[PDB]
Amino acid sequence: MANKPMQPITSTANKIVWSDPTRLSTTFSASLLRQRVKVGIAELNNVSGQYVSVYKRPAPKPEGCADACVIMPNENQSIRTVISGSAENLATLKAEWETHKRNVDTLFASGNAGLGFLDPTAAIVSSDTTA
Amino acid sequence: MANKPMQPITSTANKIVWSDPTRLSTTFSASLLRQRVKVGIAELNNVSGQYVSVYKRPAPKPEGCADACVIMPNENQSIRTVISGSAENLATLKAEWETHKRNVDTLFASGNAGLGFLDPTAAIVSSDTTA
Repeated sequence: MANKPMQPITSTANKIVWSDPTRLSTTFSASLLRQRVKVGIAELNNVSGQYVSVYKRPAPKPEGCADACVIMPNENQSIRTVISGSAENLATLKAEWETHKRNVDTLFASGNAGLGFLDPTAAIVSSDTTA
Repeated sequence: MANKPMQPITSTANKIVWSDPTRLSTTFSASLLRQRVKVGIAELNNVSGQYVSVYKRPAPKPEGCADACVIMPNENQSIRTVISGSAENLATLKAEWETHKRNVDTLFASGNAGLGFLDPTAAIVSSDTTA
């Protein structure tokens, strides 16, 4: 009852879907997506990575008749993240890791998604650049 | 020389692109993308959020002739993340925040993007569910 590890449900490749029985109830897979190598004449390997996960949580009560009176609520969420780029990606990733977490952390603390809008004081900061 | 804050270049709406002069020199445009309501008969507000980023860092020094001579390299990265879902999203996000960080943190520590492939020991864990 501490960690919430997920397990696959029939799959064997670079695109395997994972899910839990009663942990998160989520289900999805994550694979790499190499493409869009714009601006890259000089020899430079191309790296990328895509990960998507869905979260579903329907009402507890059972089903019934949906005609006169029926109330069967359900939750539906989806998260998609993709990152691609030349070899330099391995470097931008480390910086983007703490940057994508801070930029989104400050946007939720200053802005409000409940209205699909943000404030003019969107002061976002990045991890770093060098020492 | 501590924080790397970003600023807009020219915009005024829910979709504005920010960047820095020398800090990161990368363009980032955030915008709310509401869609795909899916199973959601019961009254439940719809929330979402999409964020796009574009990293660019070309080799130093000026340009020259690109025919019988050698050209300078250039780095190019891109990060796209989007999340949508009913009101439950507000709660799911909190959990997905630490989950998307650990799931991706363990995938990079166990797997290798350099080969666009991962290992069979992809033991990913989620934040939590309840107490």
